[PDB]
Amino acid sequence: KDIQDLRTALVRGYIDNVNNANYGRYKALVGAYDRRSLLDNRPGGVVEMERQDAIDLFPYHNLPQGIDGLLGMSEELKETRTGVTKLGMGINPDVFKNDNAYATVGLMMNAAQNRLRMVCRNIAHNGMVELMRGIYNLIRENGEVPIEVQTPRGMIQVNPKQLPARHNLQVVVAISPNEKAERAQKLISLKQLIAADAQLAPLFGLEQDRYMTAQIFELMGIKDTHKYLLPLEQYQPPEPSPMEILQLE
Amino acid sequence: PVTAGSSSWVDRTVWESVNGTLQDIINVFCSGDEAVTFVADNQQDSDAADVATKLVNQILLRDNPGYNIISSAAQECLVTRNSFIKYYWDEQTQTVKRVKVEYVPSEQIFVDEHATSFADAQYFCHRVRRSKEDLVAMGFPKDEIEATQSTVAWSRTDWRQDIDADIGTDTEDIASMVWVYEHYIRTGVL
Amino acid sequence: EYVPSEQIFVDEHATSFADAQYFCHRVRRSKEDLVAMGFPKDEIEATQSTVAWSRTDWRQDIDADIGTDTEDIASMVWVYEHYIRTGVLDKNKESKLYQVIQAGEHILHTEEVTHIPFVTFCPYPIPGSFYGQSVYDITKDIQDLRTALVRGYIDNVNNANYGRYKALVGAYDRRSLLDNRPGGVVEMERQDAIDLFPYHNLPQGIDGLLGMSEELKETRTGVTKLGMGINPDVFKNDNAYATVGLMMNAAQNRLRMVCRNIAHNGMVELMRGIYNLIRENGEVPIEVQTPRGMIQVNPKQLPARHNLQVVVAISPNEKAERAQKLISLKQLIAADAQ
Amino acid sequence: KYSEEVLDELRVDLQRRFNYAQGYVDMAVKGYAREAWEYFYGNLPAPVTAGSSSWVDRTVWESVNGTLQDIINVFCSGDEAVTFVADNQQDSDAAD
Repeated sequence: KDIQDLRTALVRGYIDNVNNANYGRYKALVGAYDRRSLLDNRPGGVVEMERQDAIDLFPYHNLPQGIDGLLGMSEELKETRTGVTKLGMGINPDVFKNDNAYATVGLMMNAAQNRLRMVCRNIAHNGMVELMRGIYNLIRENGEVPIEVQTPRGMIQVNPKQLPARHNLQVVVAISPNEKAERAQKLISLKQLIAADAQLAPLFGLEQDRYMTAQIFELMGIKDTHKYLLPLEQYQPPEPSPMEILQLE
Repeated sequence: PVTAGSSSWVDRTVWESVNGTLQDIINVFCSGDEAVTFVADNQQDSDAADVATKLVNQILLRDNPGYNIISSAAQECLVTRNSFIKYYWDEQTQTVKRVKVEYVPSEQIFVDEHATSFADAQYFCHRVRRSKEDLVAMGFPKDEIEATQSTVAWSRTDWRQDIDADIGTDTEDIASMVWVYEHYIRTGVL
Repeated sequence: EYVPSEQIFVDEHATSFADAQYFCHRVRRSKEDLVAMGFPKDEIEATQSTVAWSRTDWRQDIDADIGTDTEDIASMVWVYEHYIRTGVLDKNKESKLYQVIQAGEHILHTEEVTHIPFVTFCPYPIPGSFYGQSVYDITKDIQDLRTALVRGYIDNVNNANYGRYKALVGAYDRRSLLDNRPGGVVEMERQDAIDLFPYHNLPQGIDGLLGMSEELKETRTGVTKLGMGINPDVFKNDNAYATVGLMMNAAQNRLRMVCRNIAHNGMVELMRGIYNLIRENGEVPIEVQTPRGMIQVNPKQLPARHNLQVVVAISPNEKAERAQKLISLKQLIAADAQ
Repeated sequence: KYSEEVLDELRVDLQRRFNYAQGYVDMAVKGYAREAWEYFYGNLPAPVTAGSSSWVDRTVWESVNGTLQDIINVFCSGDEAVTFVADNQQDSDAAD
């Protein structure tokens, strides 16, 4: 508001400073008008007799010099204080979580960007987490809703009380849309890690590997049973080949 | 304008800044597919965290217009100095129970002067618009003929819709909308 | 079908379809449909919206005589659809929402529905109101002013084009002066009898005002003369082209914000409404590949909206991208022999 | 299915509600919409006088087109409008 009013005033001033200048009135003497010719606007023909100096452009006050400076000061004050830049970049959730995510190019050291991120973080901490905790308490303190568990391919009625309290739950907001894909990468990376060490191989059985692959697919390939992939329920051990049998014999 | 000759040109500076901030606000919160994802601090309750995350996301984003609520809260708070969001146990009746989340304009909120937060608030009032059907379900079943700053503020907010206006529905109608008061009071009524 | 806003009526106390207590719509339906629902023996049943629509284009007038005879069974008539939340039955009963299709002093049809099909687009939505802002609500302020200035500018040149010559009375030499042939003017009698008529110079502030208006339009409207558009890929994730096209431009961010508001308010609502409509009625089969035939999947068998996420603004090439993932996934499943 | 008295009461209520809604919408939206459309084609700000020869600046139209091109490039550019994605593998097939 403090920026607005002032600016408007100046702008109004500016407008009239032009509007009046648009009239372009011509000052003239009394006895040297030559009204018939002067009124006519046809190209050329004015009879400017009687000293040849009977008409002159009416002087107009020049635009005040400070108007441009005041406008620039107001604009920069708005940019630095409000936090909005004409050609500045926005804040993605990824940079919001960590401003150094794009440290290679987009260090995001801009004061306006930092102020905007600060106010966004204040909104998130004050409002979002409180709302989520309130909803969690409301659902946890009443209602009977089941959950579709995959192991039996059915619905299990989990009592609301069975859910843990807020003391043991951390709430996170402002998650990037592509974060899921990122998680997938981690999983495969983790897979490689657990593939590197053979000590953990006995624990990492077929079911765990299939579950990890299914999680990766759900991250990208929502549907998995559509093709060669076979659910572990219908899987059966392969029949031994004659070659190994005869080798054992 | 002070005078016709001046022809004052109002500079839309507040609107520009508000929109510039709100676009980033929505790009940070509502941009993600899911609102939040609870993460358990212990592996024992890790499974329960996923179920709670799915339930809250379904309740907020899909079951209710989460985007509209968030946008309304963002636009109004920046200019109105505060926005409020309410969640209730809707019990519409095939009787169903839902977690109804709605944005409450600041024009319909009243708090005491000595309160600085909801935790220490000693009195919180709210004027809600509820159909006479709900009232009949809780009191005066035989009587249903029970017929300013907030209204002026809301009218000035848009200038198109006047909250205190006659929609046209007959007052005797069972679905007529009436103003009720919800009061959360910390007092020894006993 | 797209319903122009000129044929929509809502009550003042409603801010959204969910809480709307009355929604009316004037539709143009042929008399054939009316005969199918009422007054079979009578078919001779013969302003702001019309004016607004005429002013929208100035070519087509909705309230105009096409020429078809009124008695014709295919003549078009104005019917009214009303979704009303009222206790038409005993008020003690729940305020069920009823859809009523009526003609002139005739209620053709009445039914009970729990979802208004209409889906609205609200660019720059106004919180706590059924109608949002619009481009005209902003650009108009820029337009008028600019036009005025431009008009000024034009005359400032137009008059200057005349180039009138001021001259004394007794030193005209009309015969020579009028002649425009190269050279020959007899400018006798003090040699100063003709001089270019002074003209006011162009005001200095015009250029500054025009520049201020242009930059204000660029920053506020969100449209840049040489700026780049927003592809669906960048719309989903602004960091997709973070290598070069970080898309930090304020105008681009505002445009993406309004586009996202339109998507969330309109697109997903329309898709959910269509899904409910198909899921609540109709018998459509599906071409399943395993038997190379058609399986009649009942509409109820489809899951509810609670377990379905809707995504819009998908890039045309996304399919190709998916293919890559698949082959990548293939390699992964090729790596592990377990 | 309903008595004629019920139909008459419904007609009266519907007519009054329609009158109120029409008044409200005419006051609020359509009044501004008509002038917005007139400005879109640059026909409302007519010249004050013949000598002035006002040149209407098509600013609203330019901004509207600039926004609409991006809007269509974001939504209609893709071959398919939307693609429902199921949250559970059990109903993944139904989503397609």
